[PDB]
Formats: sequence, C-alpha cells, structure tokens
Amino acid sequence: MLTYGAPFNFPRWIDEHAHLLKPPVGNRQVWQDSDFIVTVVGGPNHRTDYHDDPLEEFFYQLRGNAYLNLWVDGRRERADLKEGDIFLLPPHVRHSPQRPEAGSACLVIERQRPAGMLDGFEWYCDACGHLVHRVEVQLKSIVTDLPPLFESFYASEDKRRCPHCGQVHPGRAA
Ligand SMILES: [Fe+2]
Ligand SMILES: [Fe+2]
Repeated sequence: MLTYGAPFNFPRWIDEHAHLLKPPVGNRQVWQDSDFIVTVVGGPNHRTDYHDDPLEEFFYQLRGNAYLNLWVDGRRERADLKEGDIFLLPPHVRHSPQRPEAGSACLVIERQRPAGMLDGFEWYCDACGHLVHRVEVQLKSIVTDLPPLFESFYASEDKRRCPHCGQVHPGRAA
C-alpha cells in the first residue's frame, strides 16, 4: 500500500509547519522510516560545524536564500543557495550550511546510511585552517544522535583546541 500516504500540497505543508521551521527546532522531516530522507530546513541558523556525508545531498531552496561554506580542492569556498536554486552535493564534500533568513525553506533530500557507512562532523581552526576535531557517527536519527555531539564539542576546550596552532575554537558561534 501507500506506506507514506497520499500526495499533498507542499506549500501548504510548509506553511502549516512554519512554527517548526525556525529556532529552536529549525527543520522538519516530511516522511518517517523511508529510504529517502526528505527534510525542509528553515531559519535563521548559523553554525560552525562541517558535515562529511558519505552519500549525496540534494538541495532545492524553495523560499529565501542560504549558503553553504565548503572545502573544495583544499580551499574555503562558498556555494550560494539563492531562492529557486537547486544543487547536488557529491559525497564527502565538507559543508557548513548557513541560513540567515527567517521564513526561508529549503528542500533537502538524502539517503538512509547503511550500517557501517558513517557520517563525519568536524570543525576547523579560524586561525590556521587545520582540522580541530572530528566525530564519526552512525546516523540513525538526527534528533538524538546529533545535538549531543555538537554540545560535547562546545563544552570541551580540549576538543576545541587546535593541534596545529593551539588556538581554542569559539564553539557554537564564530
Ligand atoms: Fe549535510
Ligand atoms: Fe590552528
């Protein structure tokens, strides 16, 4: 049967979930227990962590504008997600999404990761660019598997300390 239910109007769904598409929640997954992880991400939200996804990520910036801070070819780059833009991110490209605008909405589509295929989350030194800390996770649920990871980095000067220049990373806000 239709495990994930009947078709429904997407703009209306987004409107009805507007209260979840802003802090502190910020995002909302559309269907549960599906292979395709379909999420709408709102704003505002700024962050310092970079994601290393072992699979591809599809973006369609439906409302408002956002941007991804990236590492490409060993250098810091920015991919703008202007309203109306689509984008396909290859596996393992490190990315830190920034969503400055309230009322923005981005469709993000990913795949469930098989057992053994791990996600990485990491931070880089603002002073010398060296990797400061990386955690790998078997990502089953973003809601329980991810916030403690971030929280543990912010709470530890050891985790935040650059091994190259010794600068302590700011933590939650750059
Ligand atoms: Fe990601
Ligand atoms: Fe450093």
